[PDB]
Amino acid sequence: SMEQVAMELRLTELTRLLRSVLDQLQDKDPARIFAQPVSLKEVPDYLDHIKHPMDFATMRKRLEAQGYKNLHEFEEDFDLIIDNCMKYNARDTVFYRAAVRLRDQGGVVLRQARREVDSIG
Repeated sequence: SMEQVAMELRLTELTRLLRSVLDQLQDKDPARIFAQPVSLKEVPDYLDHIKHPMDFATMRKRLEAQGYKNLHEFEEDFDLIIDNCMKYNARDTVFYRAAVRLRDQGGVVLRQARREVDSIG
């Protein structure tokens, strides 16, 4: 049906925008602390602490399968990355401090993207 095609065109456009948003967000992580999942090999207890791990590559996998239906969903995953890090790691660490900076820098990008998604539909 043509209604379905048009829904699909709207999903695809959302995806193109969310990719741009992701690249922007990832540029606020020049160190690549958040680029890949935490290794269970190198932090074996991680899943006793963090119930829903998240990272940029995993977000990128989901994105290219158009698995984000809206910006809320993508914002949830982004917030997991930050929030997982600020729980697992202590306040005086390079990891925690990179989360804070990503949150603050990310908040700007996400402030405008919320307008571009409303405004463009």
